[PDB]
Amino acid sequence: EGVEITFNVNDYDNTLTVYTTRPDTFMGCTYLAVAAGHPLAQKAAENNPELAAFIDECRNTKVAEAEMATMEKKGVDTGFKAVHPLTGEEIPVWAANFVLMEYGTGAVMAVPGHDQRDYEFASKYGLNIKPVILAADGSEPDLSQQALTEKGVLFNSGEFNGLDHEAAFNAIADKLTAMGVGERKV
Ligand SMILES: CC[C@H](C)[C@H](N)C(=O)O
Repeated sequence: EGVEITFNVNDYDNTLTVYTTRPDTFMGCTYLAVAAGHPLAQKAAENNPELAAFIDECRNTKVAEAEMATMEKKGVDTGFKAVHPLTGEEIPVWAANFVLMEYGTGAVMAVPGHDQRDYEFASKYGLNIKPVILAADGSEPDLSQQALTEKGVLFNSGEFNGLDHEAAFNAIADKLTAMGVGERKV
């Protein structure tokens, strides 16, 4: 059980679509990461040589999902900005070597505040780390060294503040659904 979420991207004729099994974290999404072979990625490589080198480097490294906690994560700003449906604010789209096309939509929503891969990528590239889940003792999570991975009560998540994990999941899934931007998957 997960949700597909569809973002609008400024100066781009298509939409961006992500899949996540953690919609409860959605208010902590601070950027999007697309696979180097994603249509958005090449449309931006058109006016970007750095991206052209990266996409080529990537077309070489057949990265394996299972070898990923081992490989050096690498990525490049696509220049495109996506609009967070609930928040309305702008979030960078990056192209990353750890996102593949073969399985999924080829784009992931990232919450560095609460996914370890997301934290490590955002640390390296000075991307924003937003806390949205509270520590088990009900305090603010310590995000100075690593991501808080635990499931828990949302804060700093606007209307979804105070919901435990299973409530958050549904409340955010239902919102994005009713907004015609999200879709549950069995
Ligand atoms: C906290 C988990 C994060 C959001 C991860 N990128 C996912 O969407 O599965």
